[PDB]
Amino acid sequence: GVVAAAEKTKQGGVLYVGSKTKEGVVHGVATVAEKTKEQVTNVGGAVVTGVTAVAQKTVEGAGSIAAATGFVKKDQL
Amino acid sequence: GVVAAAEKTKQGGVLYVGSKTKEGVVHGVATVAEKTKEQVTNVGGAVVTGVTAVAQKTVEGAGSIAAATGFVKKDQL
Amino acid sequence: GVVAAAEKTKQGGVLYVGSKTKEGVVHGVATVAEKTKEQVTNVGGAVVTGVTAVAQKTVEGAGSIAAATGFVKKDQL
Amino acid sequence: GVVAAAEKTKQGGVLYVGSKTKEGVVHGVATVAEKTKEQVTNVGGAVVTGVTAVAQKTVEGAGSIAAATGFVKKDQL
Amino acid sequence: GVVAAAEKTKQGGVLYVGSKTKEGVVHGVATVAEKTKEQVTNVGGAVVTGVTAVAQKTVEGAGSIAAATGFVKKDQL
Repeated sequence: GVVAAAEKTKQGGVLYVGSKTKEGVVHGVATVAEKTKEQVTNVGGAVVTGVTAVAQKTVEGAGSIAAATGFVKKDQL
Repeated sequence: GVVAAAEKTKQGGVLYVGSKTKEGVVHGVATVAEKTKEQVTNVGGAVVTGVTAVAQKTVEGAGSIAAATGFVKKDQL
Repeated sequence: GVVAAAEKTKQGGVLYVGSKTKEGVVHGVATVAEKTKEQVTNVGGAVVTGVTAVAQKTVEGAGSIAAATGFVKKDQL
Repeated sequence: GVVAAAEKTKQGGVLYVGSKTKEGVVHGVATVAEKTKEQVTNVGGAVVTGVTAVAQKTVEGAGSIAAATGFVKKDQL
Repeated sequence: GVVAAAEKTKQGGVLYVGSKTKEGVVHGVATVAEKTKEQVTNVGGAVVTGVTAVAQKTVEGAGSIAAATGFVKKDQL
């Protein structure tokens, strides 16, 4: 009887300026794994099998990497 | 009887300026693993199988890495 | 009867300026593991299988790494 | 009958300027492990299987690492 | 009958300037482990299986490491 849940129940001269804002938001990620089988053999690389939630407002810079999941970087400068 | 939950129940001359704001927010990540089997063999790399939640407002800089999950960096400068 | 929960119940001339703000916030991460089996063999790399919650307002600097989960860095300068 | 919970119940001329703020905040991380089995063999690397909560307002500096979970650094300068 | 809980119940011309602030705060981390089995063999690396909560307002410095959980540093300068 497995379950994952994210709920927002709401049973029942104002001025808003630049308010009630959502910028770079992750909301409500539900994940279930039941009776799964994984075998990972990794030599020198990247393996991601889980849950990744990234929320960013601002990332700035030349040659930057903002969000990287399962990433191999082998550059030659 | 496994369960993960994140709930926001709300049973029942204002001025907002730049208020009630969400910038770089992760909210409500529910994850269940029941009767799973994992085998990981890792030689010199990166393996991520869990839950990763990253919330950032601002990341600044040349050649920066803001959020990295399962990341191999082998550069030559 | 396993359970993880994060709840915000609320049964029942103001001026806001830059207030009630959320910047770089992780909120409500619920995780359940029941009757799981993990085998990890790691030689010289990185393995992450748990729960990681990172909340940052500001990270600044050239060549910086803000949030890194399961990360192998083998650069040559 | 295992349970982890984080609850905020609230049964029942003001001026806010830059107030009621959340900057770099982790809030409400609930985790349950029941009848799990882990085997870790680690030679010279990093393995993280637990719960990590990091909350930072400001991290500044070139070549800095703000939040690192399961991290192998073998650079050559 | 295992349980971990963190609760904030609240049954029932002001001026705020830069007040009621949360900067670099970890709040409400509940963790339960029941009938788990762990075997760790570690040779020369880092293994973290527990609960880590880090809350920092400011970390400053070139080449600094603010928060490190399960970290192997073997640099050559």
